[PDB]
Amino acid sequence: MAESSDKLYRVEYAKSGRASCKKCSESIPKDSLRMAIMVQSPMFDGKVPHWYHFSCFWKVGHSIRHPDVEVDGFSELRWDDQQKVKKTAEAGGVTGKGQDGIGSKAEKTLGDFAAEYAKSNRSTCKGCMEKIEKGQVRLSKKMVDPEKPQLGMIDRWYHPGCFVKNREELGFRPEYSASQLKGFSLLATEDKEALKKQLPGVKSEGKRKGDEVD
DNA sequence: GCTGGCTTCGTAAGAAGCCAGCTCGCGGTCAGCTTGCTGACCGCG
Ligand SMILES: [Zn+2]
Ligand SMILES: [Zn+2]
Repeated sequence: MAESSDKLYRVEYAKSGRASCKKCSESIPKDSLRMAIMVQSPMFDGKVPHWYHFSCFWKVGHSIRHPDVEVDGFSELRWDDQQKVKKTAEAGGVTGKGQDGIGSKAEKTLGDFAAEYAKSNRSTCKGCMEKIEKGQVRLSKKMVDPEKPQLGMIDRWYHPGCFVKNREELGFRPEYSASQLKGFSLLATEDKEALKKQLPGVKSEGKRKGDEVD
């Protein structure tokens, strides 16, 4: 297949009703909208799809920021299904709400970058290969392994200093700030300040960006 | 790559081709009956 064969996810109307959802185990009815995470098979050239009912796919941990470019078959879905996948992708769970806005939904947290206190002491900073001690603050750049596709986005941990040294190769653009790391809000104020200090991004204050109202 | 369910061909009886589906392993932190060791959730990649 020329092109259109490297995407990590696929969406389409069930070609049959024999596929079983990898999350709830129930069968996926033919013609129903289903999604799958593509995986390379070591037994033969070709990728095996792990299918899930549309809703189950998001309850396992799979995440997509831009469906049009990350999910194969997206452009061939009916318009309403293209909007449903686009909105579901934006919604990152978390019981939120709304009241006054202009565009639709809003994103303010990276899905491939996280910050948290080491849940244990067997992890290892992938920048200096030194072990991270339990309790120590660590950062990570989510990445998928072609050898372990069933895992999906796995965290690649680093010490905050080591992470900043490789910000470019890790894809941490200069416009991103520490407040965008997944898990930032759960850090003590002291820990949050240290991060904002090394990853400032644009600015810490907020004056305006289009209108004039303090 | 293999399985399997079924559509296509056949004078009929049974046979074949083919679209569609298809998967964590390991280590050990922190506990517990078993008397000196064992158990396993859950963190890691
Ligand atoms: Zn399901
Ligand atoms: Zn390090």
